[PDB]
Amino acid sequence: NTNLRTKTLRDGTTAEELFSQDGLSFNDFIILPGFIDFDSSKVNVSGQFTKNILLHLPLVSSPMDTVTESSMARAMALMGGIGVIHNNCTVEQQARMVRSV
Amino acid sequence: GAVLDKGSVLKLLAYIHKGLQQSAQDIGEVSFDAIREKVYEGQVLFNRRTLTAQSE
Amino acid sequence: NTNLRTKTLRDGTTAEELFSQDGLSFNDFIILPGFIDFDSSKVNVSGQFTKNILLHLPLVSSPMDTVTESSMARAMALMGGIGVIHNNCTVEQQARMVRSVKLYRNGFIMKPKSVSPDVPVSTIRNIKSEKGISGILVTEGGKYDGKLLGIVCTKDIDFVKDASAPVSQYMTRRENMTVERYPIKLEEAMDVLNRSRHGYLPVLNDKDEVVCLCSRRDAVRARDYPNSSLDRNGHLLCAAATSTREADKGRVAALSEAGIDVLVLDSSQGNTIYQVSFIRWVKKTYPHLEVVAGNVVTQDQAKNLIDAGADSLRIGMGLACGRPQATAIYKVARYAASRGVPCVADGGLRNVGDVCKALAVGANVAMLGSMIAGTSETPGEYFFKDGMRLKGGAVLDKGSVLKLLAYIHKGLQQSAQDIGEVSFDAIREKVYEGQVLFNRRTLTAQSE
Amino acid sequence: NTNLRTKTLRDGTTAEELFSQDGLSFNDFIILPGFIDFDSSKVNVSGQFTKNILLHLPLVSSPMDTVTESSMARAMALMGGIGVIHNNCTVEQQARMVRSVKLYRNGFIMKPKSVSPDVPVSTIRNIKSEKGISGILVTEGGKYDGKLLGIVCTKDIDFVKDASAPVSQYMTRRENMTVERYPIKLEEAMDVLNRSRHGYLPVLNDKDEVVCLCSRRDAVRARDYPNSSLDRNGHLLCAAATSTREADKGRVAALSEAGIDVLVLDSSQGNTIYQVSFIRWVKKTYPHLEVVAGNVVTQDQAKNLIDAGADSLRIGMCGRPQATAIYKVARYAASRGVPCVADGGLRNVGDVCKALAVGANVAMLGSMIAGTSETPGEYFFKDGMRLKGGAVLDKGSVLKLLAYIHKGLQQSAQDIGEVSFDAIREKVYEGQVLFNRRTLTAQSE
Ligand SMILES: Nc1ncnc2c1ncn2[C@@H]1O[C@H](COP(=O)(O)OP(=O)(O)OP(=O)(O)O)[C@@H](O)[C@H]1O
Ligand SMILES: Nc1ncnc2c1ncn2[C@@H]1O[C@H](COP(=O)(O)OP(=O)(O)OP(=O)(O)O)[C@@H](O)[C@H]1O
Ligand SMILES: Nc1nc2c(ncn2[C@@H]2O[C@H](COP(=O)(O)O)[C@@H](O)[C@H]2O)c(=O)[nH]1
Ligand SMILES: Nc1nc2c(ncn2[C@@H]2O[C@H](COP(=O)(O)O)[C@@H](O)[C@H]2O)c(=O)[nH]1
Repeated sequence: NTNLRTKTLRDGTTAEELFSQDGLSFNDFIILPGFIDFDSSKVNVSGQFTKNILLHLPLVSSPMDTVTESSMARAMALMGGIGVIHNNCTVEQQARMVRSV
Repeated sequence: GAVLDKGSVLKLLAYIHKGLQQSAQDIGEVSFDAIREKVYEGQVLFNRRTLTAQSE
Repeated sequence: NTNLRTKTLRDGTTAEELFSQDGLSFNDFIILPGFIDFDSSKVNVSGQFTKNILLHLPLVSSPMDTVTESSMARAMALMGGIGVIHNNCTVEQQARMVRSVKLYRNGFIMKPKSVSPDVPVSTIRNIKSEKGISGILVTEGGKYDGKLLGIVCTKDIDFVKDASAPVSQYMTRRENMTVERYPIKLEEAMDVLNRSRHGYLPVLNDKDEVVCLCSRRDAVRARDYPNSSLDRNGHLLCAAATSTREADKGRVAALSEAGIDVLVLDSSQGNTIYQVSFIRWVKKTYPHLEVVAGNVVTQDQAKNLIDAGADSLRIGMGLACGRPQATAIYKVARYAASRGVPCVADGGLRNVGDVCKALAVGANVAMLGSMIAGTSETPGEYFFKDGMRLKGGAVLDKGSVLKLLAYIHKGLQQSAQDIGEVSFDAIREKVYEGQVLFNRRTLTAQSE
Repeated sequence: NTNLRTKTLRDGTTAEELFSQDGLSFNDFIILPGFIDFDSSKVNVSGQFTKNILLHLPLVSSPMDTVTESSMARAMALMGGIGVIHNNCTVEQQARMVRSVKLYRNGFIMKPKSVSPDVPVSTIRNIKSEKGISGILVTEGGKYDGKLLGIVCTKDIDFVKDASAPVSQYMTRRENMTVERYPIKLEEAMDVLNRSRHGYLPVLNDKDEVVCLCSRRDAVRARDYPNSSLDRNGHLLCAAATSTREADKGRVAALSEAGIDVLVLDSSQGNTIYQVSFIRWVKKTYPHLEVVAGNVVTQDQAKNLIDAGADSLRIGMCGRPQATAIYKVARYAASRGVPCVADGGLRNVGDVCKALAVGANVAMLGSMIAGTSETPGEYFFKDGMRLKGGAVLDKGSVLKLLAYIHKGLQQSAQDIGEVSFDAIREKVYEGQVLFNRRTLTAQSE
């Protein structure tokens, strides 16, 4: 299907051009649609958290004392993402939370 | 310093997950690795919206 | 007057230049005035719905379950536009609605509604409430092509109290009826029916069997609505929507039998292998049907669907705030125009100003959704709340769509007059030519 | 079911007690529920407009030029209410409007619209477009009582291309017409008409001159609108407004001759010598007319106008609170056999019900029906809204709206536990229908 998927007319702004001026918000632009020959269930959303770690789910929980402790970090990793235990606590507390995950 | 209950994060993650897939489907690539690549390649394209185009 | 009309100074932005940057809304710009040497009444607002269909009125009703069913589709076609029957219903229901639009206006009525003499008066009173017709023929066996016994009309049964009485008791019987013999020209049949001062004229063969029927209503409809959108057979035009699943192949056949003229593909993004496969299949299997592909918003999408053989394209949305409709329409319509394919503007039309802009920047016709919801001819039940009359997720009553269409119509003419061209075909041409010019408005210029 | 319907515990406030203090709006109280042993459809909402006129539908269209000209008055009367032709117009205009209402529905149409054979089709199309009538008779010299030559109907001229042609060519000639001979009882002529499958039946004298006419349309309107408000001649009822100046004595004569059944006095405050005098004059001069005095808001005003010979009173018009005003004035006037019209403060069906329950026989609608199809003015568009022209939204046909208010009153009466509003009014005074005042906190949901 490469003939149908690849653009020749290329009607739209390229990213290099889009960001070549003002500082933009996400609201300042939209992504133009392409060509579909597959069910959305087959889409691979994975991404590299780090050079050697690939998250199946490109989601990381923020390291805030109101969001990520042992319980959240567990949930994130189970779903394919990861958690970052906040550092607003004693060294003993934070390590206790890591062991717990 | 108070926020609404949003249920289990497990349900919320699966909702985000399903949302990413529908969006990447709209763009027309079967992975975000490919979307990133083709953004740089100039095959995935954008449109800047005017401010009044953003109000509708 | 060409010397006075054609611009040399050309003070204003060209369209190619206007849309060369940001994605624009219709509000982001205005069309600069031209030169006027004609009354607005003479303006030709027509546009191509598809390659072979030209709408006198560049208006299409949206295929939503809240806007277009049989009643609306009738109204649109009568005024010179067209309707697209929504696809949120069984195949049987949707086809029932198509037949209902096609057979509303006839030349010769081929399968006239018939009943037997046994049938009670009550039954005929139900037919005028449901189908909306009279002049029901009473034939042998109820067969629509049986021996003609009589005819039932309004003044025959309005005074009757016992609704159980057979029709034979109150019908006008064959001996007293004025009929005609087949074959006869339609031109003559209607002159006979007119001079006859009756509302109906059966046409029979040698054995007094019913061949067809003429209605005087189809004479006045031809008179009160001289711009109606008709097919070769004098029947109103009717489009219908459909998805592009394999299952929907069966739905297309049904609609084809019911006699739609245009197939509108229903998709929020039509640049799919499915839609492409589907279009190819329709054109191969049903060559007589024109197909409106979509929705699309880019030239790249548009290329694929025109390749597959689309006769038209829907531009717009209908996740997800997408490509600004003004830009989308300009870009796609221009591309498609080169491939000889017209475009339908489908989204972002809040008022008449917007519709005019959408047609000037390249759309041949505009699809109306919200702008006509709440009119008499839309599906829904009327009700009251807080002294307001509503329809049903509830909208205000807007009277008959027929009045509203004529208001849009008059509005397009005044606008095209301001621009200074006697047709929207010419405005589109001269937009591309760089003779009709625009001005982008600043945001504060838009606040006054 | 008396042992169930009659209250002995009597948990609630009587009206006499409820209105014994400060002036109440309709929102200040509610009517406590009763006992139900009947379907709502069986409820009789009728009320006395004047002493001798009982409206099936206790609703009157206001005499405002925004609301009631000829078209509205018809619609009201057909549904069982009545219209009051406004007076912001010439005497000539106002009587012309009255005639349109009276001569709309007939039994026998006297003075049929008739034309000469020389007249072009163009004229028949204009009579059809303006006055809305068809079945135009063709007679000698166009005299409504001339020798009958033919009849012109829609199917005779809808197909004609040359609008200047004389009706003679396309009319149905007297030779081919089904007629009848005078005298003939109406109910028999209407039977011939139904049997003939025609839309019109002229009745002639011995010399083939037109005495009167029968319209099949009038037979459908008796079938479709069985509760139409009619006089003793089968015409729709019609009221018209007038002020009480000397100048207006002329106006009353014109309106009386046009055929009004009820005169409605237009005054911001009716307790004036001018109205007292005027009422006496109308009664000495035109005793066949019922008069509606007002507006008034106190018993003291009511006495003077009732003394003068009023047959009804407008209650309303910043001022005295309307719920109190209706109660205080209506109770007094009831004791003297005079019914009252509620004219003010009616924003919804709920208000209407309360107004009628606390003593008004009929209500006068103004704003609540402004913007309906039948009100004067033209429609126009703006901002995706349909409007009339100071502007109001399209409310559709008033006929649908009136049926809504009707069913609304029936539902309300059912909750209160009585099968008629006469009953409710009676039992309010008797203390068997009870209310409850509401705190301002209890009003805010
Ligand atoms: N072809 C015909 N020949 C003779 N009489 C007819 C014919 N068609 C209808 N009629 C009679 O004419 C009378 C009604 O006339 P007409 O058909 O003009 O009424 P109409 O208002 O057009 O009916 P509808 O409103 O139901 O269409 C009836 O008695 C009917 O039987
Ligand atoms: N009294 C009559 N005798 C004979 N023919 C009549 C009579 N009245 C009307 N007609 C004829 O009937 C035809 C018109 O149809 P009809 O009378 O059934 O009602 P109509 O045309 O629907 O009435 P309207 O003009 O109010 O619409 C014409 O040909 C007319 O000449
Ligand atoms: N007798 C009669 N039949 C009509 C008229 N108009 C349409 N028809 C026919 O009535 C049929 C519609 O009824 P259905 O088939 O839906 O029961 C179609 O065959 C249509 O052509 C009319 O005015 N009179
Ligand atoms: N021919 C005819 N006359 C009517 C009909 N209905 C009312 N009229 C009469 O037409 C006349 C109209 O009065 P005008 O408006 O001309 O003063 C009145 O005499 C009225 O009674 C109708 O259906 N046909």
